[PDB]
Amino acid sequence: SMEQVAMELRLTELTRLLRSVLDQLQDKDPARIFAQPVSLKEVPDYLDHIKHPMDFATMRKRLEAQGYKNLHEFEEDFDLIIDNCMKYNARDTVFYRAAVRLRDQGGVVLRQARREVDSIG
Repeated sequence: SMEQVAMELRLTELTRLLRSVLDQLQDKDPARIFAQPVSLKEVPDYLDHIKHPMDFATMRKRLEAQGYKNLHEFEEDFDLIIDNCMKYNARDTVFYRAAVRLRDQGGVVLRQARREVDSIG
């Protein structure tokens, strides 16, 4: 149907906007602390601590299969990145501090992305 096509076009345009949002958020992590999944080889107990692991590469895989239906979904995954890190790692660590900075800086980007996703529908 033409309706299904139009919905697909909206999903594709969301996907384009989210790809740019993701690049901007990832630039707020120049150390690349959140680039890849936490390794179970190097933190074998990780899944006893954190129930839903997340990282930028896993987000990117989901994005390229057009797997985010809305911004809410994508923000949930970004928040998991930050929130997981702040629970697993102590306050006095390079990891925790990197999450705080990503949260603070990413907040700016997400504030306007919410307006762009509303605004362009």
